[PDB]
Amino acid sequence: STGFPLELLTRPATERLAYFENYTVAHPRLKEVYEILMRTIAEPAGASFIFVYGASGVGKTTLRLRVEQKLTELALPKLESDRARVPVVGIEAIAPESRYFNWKEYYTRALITLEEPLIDHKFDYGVRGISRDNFGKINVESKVVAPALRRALENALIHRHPDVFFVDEAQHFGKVASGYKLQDQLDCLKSLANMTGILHCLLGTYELLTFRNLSGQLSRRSVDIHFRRYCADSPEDVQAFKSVLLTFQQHLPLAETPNLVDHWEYFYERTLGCIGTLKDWLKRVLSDALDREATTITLKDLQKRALSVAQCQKMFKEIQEGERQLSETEADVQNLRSALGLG
Amino acid sequence: STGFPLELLTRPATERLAYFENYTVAHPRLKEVYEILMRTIAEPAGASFIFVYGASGVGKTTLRLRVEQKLTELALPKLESDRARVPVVGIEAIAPESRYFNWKEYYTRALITLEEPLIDHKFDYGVRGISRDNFGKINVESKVVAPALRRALENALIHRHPDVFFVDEAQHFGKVASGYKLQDQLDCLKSLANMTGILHCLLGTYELLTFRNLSGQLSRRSVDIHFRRYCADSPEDVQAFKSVLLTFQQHLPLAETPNLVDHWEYFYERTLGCIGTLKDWLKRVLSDALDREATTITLKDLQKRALSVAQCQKMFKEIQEGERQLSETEADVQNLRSALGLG
Ligand SMILES: Nc1ncnc2c1ncn2[C@@H]1O[C@H](COP(=O)(O)OP(=O)(O)OP(=O)(O)O)[C@@H](O)[C@H]1O
Ligand SMILES: Nc1ncnc2c1ncn2[C@@H]1O[C@H](COP(=O)(O)OP(=O)(O)OP(=O)(O)O)[C@@H](O)[C@H]1O
Ligand SMILES: [Mg+2]
Ligand SMILES: [Mg+2]
Repeated sequence: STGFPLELLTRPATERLAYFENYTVAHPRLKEVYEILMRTIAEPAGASFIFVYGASGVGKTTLRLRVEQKLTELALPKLESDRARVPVVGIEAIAPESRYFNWKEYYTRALITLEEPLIDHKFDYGVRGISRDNFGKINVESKVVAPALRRALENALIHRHPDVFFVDEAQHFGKVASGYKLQDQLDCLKSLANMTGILHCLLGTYELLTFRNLSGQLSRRSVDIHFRRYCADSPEDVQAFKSVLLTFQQHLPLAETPNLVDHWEYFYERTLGCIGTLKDWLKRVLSDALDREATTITLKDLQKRALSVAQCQKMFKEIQEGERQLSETEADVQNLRSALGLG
Repeated sequence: STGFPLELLTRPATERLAYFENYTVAHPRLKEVYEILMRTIAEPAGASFIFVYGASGVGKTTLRLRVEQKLTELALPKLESDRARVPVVGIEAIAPESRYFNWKEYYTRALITLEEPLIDHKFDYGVRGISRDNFGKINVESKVVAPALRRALENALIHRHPDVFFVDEAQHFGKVASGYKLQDQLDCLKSLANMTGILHCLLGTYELLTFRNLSGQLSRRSVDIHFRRYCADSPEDVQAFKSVLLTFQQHLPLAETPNLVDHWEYFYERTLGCIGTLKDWLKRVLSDALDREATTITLKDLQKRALSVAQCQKMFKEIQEGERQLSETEADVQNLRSALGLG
């Protein structure tokens, strides 16, 4: 069967909700961005940054988790032979309590997450304020100044040498006091990625576009991957949206499978084409239905957990400007050729 | 009987006052918002923020207490089998002495409130400045830096795994000096919630409409719940108000029950729908009557301890403003249709 297994009906509601949460759908934009990101990670070729953009609601975190699991399963063989290796280190940024991004906390979080191997691996890292303990945890005292933590992290990254270093919600790097300090933050990240030779991938929303192009050097060592949303004007995106709606409808653990493609305009209105938002909506509706133990779904249940107009309006305002900034037309090529003299 | 038991008459005035105080009537808005919040926190589905909007008069605090007691009741059978878990934890935001909201005090109070289980559960928290003591209390040294407290609170939240984190009086987070500080405060809350995977429900007054819509990320990961007051235009609202008032009249531990529905216009004038205002007004009047051992109260008794006009109009100015912004009309729905192209 192409839908949910029928035997889930006898089993209670909790496992049905668990199955729907653990269920993941494949849609053309996700697979295209996934293959592009995997190709870029497989070899950076002098690149130190990947700026993956996309709306609030797209699949960026799920894409990151899928990439990490794929790379781990790819590397496990070589891990069976060569020890002291971590394939992927994936980290999320932290919004600071103060107005300036805390580099010390970023460095100590990197040390914490990066170094969780079997205790057999010992490296007595530089600076005397960082050491192991009786439980395998990494001990970082406040006495350790930030540059010392940077040096220790550089040593650890150089030895372990992960294939890619994920920085989720990278837009938190913009919390700075000086306007010009944005380029300084990006330069600090670039310098960290230079002497370590570790590919840094920056996962962020459209707020990350403030870092998109600063200085020629950062432009050279970065690639722009756009996790575009399924638009409404292009018919093919509409067909993809209807296909993913049907795929979701097939895997709804209900006694009766609801008809869902019919009300696709409402779904596009309240999700803007982002698959994550639609999955959230359907998860909420399914949870409500399973709580009521009703056979099937209705538009009513849909409206109860629907995103309100005001919050959905703000998202599209953010998305409209972000896509406008990231829009590359054939005309833009013409001025580039005209300026260079290739016209 | 549907009212107070008659045995309370023999008991002194203190016992009758206690019985009326611990009594909590139920009204359609209360039960509706309670069910909506229960279904929202039964599963968050990728949502990190709940914005319970309501005037200082409804019943936000008692709704929070009801939710905590309900979930505490629900989690007892699993607690008897599994230790090291807290069903629900919640605190109240602190208005800071200085200009800026103090994150250190917020973090330390959250850690204090969350970590009050039986003394068997030892998790040897991170940061050397956090530990237990001879009396079982959690001691927080002033030398502990704020990010260290944040990491310790994160580890405690992950290990204990609460169902929902309540932040009452959440409008206190707006004590900022920069326009963008207003936003990265909520960004810090969102980072704390994401990194722990814990839903954060924010109960606050209409001042929280400031935190309503900031950027697509916080617009998506938040669901707005409006604790609307019983207005005067809706006949159903008037009927519900009169039913609640009649239940209050029947539940007064008085020797002779007075007729309360007569001065419904006066009661709505001095309460404008807030059930809590009516409740504590009636508590005031009943206590004043019981002080003089009178068999009944009078209009002048209500007038003796009512709410003055100067304040009463002040909530109206705030309330009509918040209800104005929180008004979602069909015109806004069609505006999304035109902008997105689904018209
Ligand atoms: N293709 C997909 N199939 C199934 N579920 C998906 C898919 N894409 C996203 N989700 C759902 O989205 C949620 C994860 O968040 P998601 O990756 O969509 O966030 P994002 O909007 O890309 O990132 P951010 O948090 O930075 O805004 C989960 O509930 C997950 O089930
Ligand atoms: N439905 C209710 N039945 C009985 N008493 C109620 C009810 N709702 C509120 N109260 C009373 O209101 C008081 C608690 O304050 P309440 O939660 O109503 O205030 P609020 O203005 O909504 O919020 P806040 O605490 O932020 O000021 C208590 O005296 C409680 O008895
Ligand atoms: Mg995400
Ligand atoms: Mg209250």
